[PDB]
Amino acid sequence: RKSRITNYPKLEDANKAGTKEGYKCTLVLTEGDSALSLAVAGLAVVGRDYYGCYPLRGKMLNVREALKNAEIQAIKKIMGLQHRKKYEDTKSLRYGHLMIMTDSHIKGLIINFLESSFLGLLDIQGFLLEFITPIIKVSITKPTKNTIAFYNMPDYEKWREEESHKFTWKQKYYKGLGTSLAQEVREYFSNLDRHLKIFHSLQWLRQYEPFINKELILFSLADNIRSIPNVLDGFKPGQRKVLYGCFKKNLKSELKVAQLAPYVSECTAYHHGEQSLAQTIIGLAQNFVGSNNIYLLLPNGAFGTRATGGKDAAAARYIYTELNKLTRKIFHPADDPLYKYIQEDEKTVEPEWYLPILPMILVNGAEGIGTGWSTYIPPFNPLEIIKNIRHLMNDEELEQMHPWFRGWTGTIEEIEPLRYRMYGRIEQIGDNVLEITELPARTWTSTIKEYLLLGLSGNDKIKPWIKDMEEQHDDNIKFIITLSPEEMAKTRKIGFYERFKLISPISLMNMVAFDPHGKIKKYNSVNEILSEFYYVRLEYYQKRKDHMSERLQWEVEKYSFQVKFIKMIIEKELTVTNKPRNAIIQELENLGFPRFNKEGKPYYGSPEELYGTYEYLLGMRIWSLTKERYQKLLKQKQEKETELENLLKLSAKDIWNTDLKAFEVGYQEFLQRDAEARG
Amino acid sequence: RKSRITNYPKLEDANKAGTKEGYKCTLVLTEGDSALSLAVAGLAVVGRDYYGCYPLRGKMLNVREALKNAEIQAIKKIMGLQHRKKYEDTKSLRYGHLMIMTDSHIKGLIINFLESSFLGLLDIQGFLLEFITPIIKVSITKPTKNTIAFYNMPDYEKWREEESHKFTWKQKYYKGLGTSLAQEVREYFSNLDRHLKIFHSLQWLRQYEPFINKELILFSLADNIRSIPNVLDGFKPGQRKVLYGCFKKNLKSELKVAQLAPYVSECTAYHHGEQSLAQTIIGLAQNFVGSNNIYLLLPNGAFGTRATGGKDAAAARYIYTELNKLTRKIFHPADDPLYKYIQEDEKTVEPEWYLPILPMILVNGAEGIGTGWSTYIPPFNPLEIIKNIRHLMNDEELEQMHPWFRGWTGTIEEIEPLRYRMYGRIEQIGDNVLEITELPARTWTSTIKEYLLLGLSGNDKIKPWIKDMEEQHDDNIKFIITLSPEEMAKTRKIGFYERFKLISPISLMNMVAFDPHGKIKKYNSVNEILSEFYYVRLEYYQKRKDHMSERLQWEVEKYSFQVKFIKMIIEKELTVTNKPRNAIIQELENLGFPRFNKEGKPYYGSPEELYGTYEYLLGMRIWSLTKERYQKLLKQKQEKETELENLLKLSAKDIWNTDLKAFEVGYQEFLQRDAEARG
Repeated sequence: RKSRITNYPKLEDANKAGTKEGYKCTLVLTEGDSALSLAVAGLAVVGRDYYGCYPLRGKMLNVREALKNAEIQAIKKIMGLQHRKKYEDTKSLRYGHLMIMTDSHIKGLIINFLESSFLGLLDIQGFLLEFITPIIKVSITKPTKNTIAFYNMPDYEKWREEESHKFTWKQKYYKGLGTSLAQEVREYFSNLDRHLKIFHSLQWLRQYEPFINKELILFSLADNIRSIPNVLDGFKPGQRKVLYGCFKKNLKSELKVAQLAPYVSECTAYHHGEQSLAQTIIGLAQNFVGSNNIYLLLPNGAFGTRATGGKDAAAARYIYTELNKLTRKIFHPADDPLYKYIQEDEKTVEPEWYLPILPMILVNGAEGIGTGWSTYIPPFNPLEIIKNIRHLMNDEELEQMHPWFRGWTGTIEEIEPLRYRMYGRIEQIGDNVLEITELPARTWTSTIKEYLLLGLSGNDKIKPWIKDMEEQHDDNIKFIITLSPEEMAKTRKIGFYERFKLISPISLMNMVAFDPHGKIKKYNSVNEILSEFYYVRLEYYQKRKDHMSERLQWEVEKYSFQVKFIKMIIEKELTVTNKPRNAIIQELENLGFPRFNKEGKPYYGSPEELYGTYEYLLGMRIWSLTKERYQKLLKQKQEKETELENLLKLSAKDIWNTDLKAFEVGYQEFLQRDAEARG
Repeated sequence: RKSRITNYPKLEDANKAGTKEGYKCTLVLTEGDSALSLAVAGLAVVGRDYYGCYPLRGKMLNVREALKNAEIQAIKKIMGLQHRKKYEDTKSLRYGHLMIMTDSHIKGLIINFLESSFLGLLDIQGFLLEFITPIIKVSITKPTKNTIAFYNMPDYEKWREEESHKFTWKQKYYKGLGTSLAQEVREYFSNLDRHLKIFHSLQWLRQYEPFINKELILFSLADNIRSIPNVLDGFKPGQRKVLYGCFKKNLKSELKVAQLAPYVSECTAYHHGEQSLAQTIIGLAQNFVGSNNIYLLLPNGAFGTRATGGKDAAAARYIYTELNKLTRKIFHPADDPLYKYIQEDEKTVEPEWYLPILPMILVNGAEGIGTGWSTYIPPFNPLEIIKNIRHLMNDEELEQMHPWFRGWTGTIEEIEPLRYRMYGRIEQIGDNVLEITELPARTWTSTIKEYLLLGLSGNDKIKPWIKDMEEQHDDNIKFIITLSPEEMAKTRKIGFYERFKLISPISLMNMVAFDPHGKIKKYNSVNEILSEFYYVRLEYYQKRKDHMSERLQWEVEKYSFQVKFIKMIIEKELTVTNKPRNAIIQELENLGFPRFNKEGKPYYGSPEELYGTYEYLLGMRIWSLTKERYQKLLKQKQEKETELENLLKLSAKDIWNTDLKAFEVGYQEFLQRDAEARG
């Protein structure tokens, strides 16, 4: 019985407004010429059956101060709003929803009118609605490409934690500014129309109503920085932040991966565009064959198995993690004072890069996809890496290194430089019976079982070539496969390894990373990566020595003067008793006693933190004046002198090899402790 | 074309299983005789059209070790599972869902079979399903009674934070153990059937597959403990935990209410059955007329207005809060060492009760509903409360106190002891024009506007009695109402205050709380509450004095011996230089020097923490031996002696009144600073 509006010419009344289905219709109020064009653009998608359109305001010449009654009547007449009433349902109205488009102060005015005159209206579930432009857009690339949007930060944050691990994703450049606004509006009306269809069928419900190209390159830089790792530590800023957070917290005991995450995030200004923090933590701890050769963090829980490639990991809250006992032998703490900690918003964060004792980017390898750049570096044998480090220290030729996976047992062959073929293992254990005890390194068990099931119980357009298959996988791989004499013969012809997909390639033709200087580079060989790392590590071992010796020397002087001070008072050559402050400061200065600041640096001569104080002397306890204590001070002095001399006897390479040896011991232990855990 | 199962007699096949709608049907596998009865009980509710039932196992005589093939065939035949295949949809199956009832190790076996033979099955959205008994049940009492359940803790926690503030709720006694299991199963099938109806219509979706009466009284005790406040501080354990957390954190700056919450929760073992922590925080800070007479926490944001009674408060994350400058003058820190901090799981939490300088339960009042007990105590004038405290200190008669609200301006009258009538204010400002400038204390503006709108634009069964109404509410109330001469005359007959609902009662007949001993009590008068508080506060002021004097005395002795020690060395009566440790310890002991432990307690005589050490002497810096420093030590000693004497000159009441005076000053400031803020 369509109640018709005759007094408003500019109104394009929804065909079904004023009818029984009016509660399903939506009225779009527009402000400004451009908002009208957009409303219409959106309406071209959804139609005029359940959508009405009315220009509330046209163009404003005057200026905006922080509702004309004619506008109130328009809204009321069109909406069917009768009298001052407390609304509970929109069944007595011509339209069920109201949308406002502003091109942003008029929305408030309308809101005030509605609340002031019609109480329950704005409190009705999906009544009010507004056009919102998304802040973040994400490129989902695995399960399928589709650019899901997020209209406000929190929606992004929730998806990032509870959903990001299912899709291989990245953030795309999106301003949602000018020319693209037309399509943005269509997408809004398109999504909105879907929601209303289901909202009204169920009558569960989410709510809409609860350039300068420099920024393009600015986005491409950050993406590569997030995506490609640094050659020195093999880390991407995200992983580095996590490790830094672990070193920072001085963790002795384990923590839930859900617990450690907010700590790293608060402590390291972890960017929002980055991958999920928990996911980053789990990646660092994964210990199944195919993951980390050396996992810096310990997987105390289900961090993923070989079957799905860790995709079946438990939730962050259900899993615990701690630092691997070996990690601190790889990342030597004596190197910490040497690093350049990045300064962000008055807070010092993780280093530009860490400098492990052996190339971690070669140990565990790396993988990532950025904008214009991508990288893949397989894992290599740390034992062999150390051997090559020593070859460099001793001016000996480097030996070529080929990919190597911890706990793996197949075979890898070089077909040509930078190209390999990785094999699993399949042997005939009887007539027509072939058992598979190994698969290529990064081939997940699920992939092979499904291939076996497909050939066992043929699919459309491919007929059964396998007779019987049986899994007996304990912790190791073991597919017992039986074939028909005719198929067994065709397996010999096509090939046992090719037919059961036990061969996968490894390419070293895209080993990309950031050099020590931060400029992206493509390395043409593994030795090229090892050598670049070597010279920087060698340099920093000299830096470590120098940093340590300078301080030990300072301590030698401190103890020397402390012993002098005490001794002189003991033998009554110096008296402190009842002597004025300034008199003692001058007396100590005249005797040649240096001042010491907070960092322990001495300052000799006449003039704070720039000069220091005599606090190391007069600040000593009266206990120091006693016998045993004084003899103790003498022993500390002597031991400090010996400690310095012991250091000055060593070269940068002597210290490096000492660390290397300490690593070798811990690594053999890491290896047995790892084979024992998963076997 | 119903594919029929003929080889399984115990199967009660869903009528629509094996047809086109088989994907809609659900198969319920049962284990044990009791699980069969329950499945059937549930099926009596949902019907046999879309539900099938089959006894997988009957009864087990043997014992459970940590699938018979006959069972595998049964499941396959009935489900229509053909061959080893990777499933993606359940369109080729006889049933779309599978439910297991165990009376709990067989579910795993079935899961293994399904994953091992049919890949994508268990990964399909709503395929697998299981009967889960709820852990928590909540009694929603305002928007309407309904006992919403929660099957696992996290679901409860989310509702508690994001939804609990909309309904007046409490937890009910629920074991979901034996006799009630039958109904539990029906409720499950009933809810499950609703979900499946909507799940299949939309083909957005939540998933089911992602006594000793002492415990009844144990629950009633905890409820009353959570619901009724303690008479001494007027707090309920929840609010007390929050305040304690604020005192504990030593907060100087503000924090988001979302930020402060987890801090209080971790620091105070905040129970899950308690109210929302953020909500508790917002309640403590609300400063609109009708809320707190003295808000201990500051509302730096939208913490709720007078219009809806704070129900329109912003989200915890959007609002900040800090301690009120006056709070520490109410809760005096010198009283902290006196309290009995509750010990929970090796952690010390908030005190059994705090002891403010004036009765906070009278200042702000209290309200709560427990099991068998309920309480309501209106707010009273703190100025008058202090006057009565002083009357008690000076053995003078108490003056009666009547309800009083901060910033309110109506009138309250006693009709009889413990019964009042609170009035707003309505005056005639012209012919047929009555303006309302005040409403009863706890009457919210929304309630009056809607009453005005109802009588203005009459509802069914009540005709228009008001002519025109207009709100001009700035920060104060102001309803300008115009009537018809005939209605104006009937307003004089019925009454201006009665007709516009400007009268509301206040009852002091249910002023319940826990006494100082922790036993619930009903107070028959306000003076009864004030007096009970008084004697406990009076006592603790003597305790404070005694606690302070004992320590000051200890300091007097410490300084006395420190001055002696230094002086003796200065005048060469005592030498520490190069003298053995044991020789000095014995020499100090023989001279009568007491030992001092960590808490500063002295121990005289010959014998740890039980005895102490001479560390207060020999641990002094060499600086102490010098001139200015020694003269400083002499001044500290003298000042400490004077400090003790000054304290011993005061009585418990002298200290109390000193605090009272310090409060009066800060309170006048709180009052102006509050009227200035919201006006």
